[PDB]
Amino acid sequence: SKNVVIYADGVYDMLHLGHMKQLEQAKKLFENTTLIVGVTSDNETKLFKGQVVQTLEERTETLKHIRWVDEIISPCPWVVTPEFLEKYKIDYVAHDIYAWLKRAGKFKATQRTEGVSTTDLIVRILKNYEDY
Amino acid sequence: SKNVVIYADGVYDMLHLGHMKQLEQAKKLFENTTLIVGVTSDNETKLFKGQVVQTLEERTETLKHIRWVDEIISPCPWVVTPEFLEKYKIDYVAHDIYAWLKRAGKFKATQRTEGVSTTDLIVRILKNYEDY
Repeated sequence: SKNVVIYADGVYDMLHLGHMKQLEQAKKLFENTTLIVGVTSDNETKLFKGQVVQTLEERTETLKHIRWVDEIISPCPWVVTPEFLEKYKIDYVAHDIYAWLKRAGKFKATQRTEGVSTTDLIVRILKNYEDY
Repeated sequence: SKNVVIYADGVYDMLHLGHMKQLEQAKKLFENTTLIVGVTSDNETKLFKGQVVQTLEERTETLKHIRWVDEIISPCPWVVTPEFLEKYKIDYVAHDIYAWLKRAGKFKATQRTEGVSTTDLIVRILKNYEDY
């Protein structure tokens, strides 16, 4: 069957197994896909979500090494709009309000895997060190 | 031209842009390659190199998401030997003594990128916090 275009977006700061599992599950929504990934800009993330460690350039250069990623939009828009889907010919949006997306049948949800973040790893490192 | 088999190995703890740049450069040594990656076992790393954060299973599950990786040997042997190259039909070994490898024309060196590690990121996080 013919090729389906998928779009996911996020910050992808300090990329870990949780991000990649999501990207993987987006990519495999259908047997034949193109996964476009959008990366949020520095100023906008800092304004609405909060603190970002790596720059756009870093966060993007890392995402390029994930096999599931076919295309990166960098920076992506912070609000996805119907015009934006029309331009890049996007069939579905993988996320986890964004209500117009469902009404149009273009919403596919994916899951987060907790406990595999990069911060969690640092926590484990620290627990080599008894408090007393 | 025909397909060349490449083998790189390491610990791949807390995988970052430095690891992936090396893997990328291994993969692109020739126009047509298969990159096999070997991941060192927990007990052996702890015995000879030192402290490992993530287990083999974690370190391997992460490496699977890198597009340049065609095959993973997990766990790999800690000493690569001529027999091991014969078994998996390995043409070159990407590393950075291992002297027999050069004498046989099977040594190709790759470079590390400093300053992009996962520990370095945590250092940057901490520098939001003045000492006084």
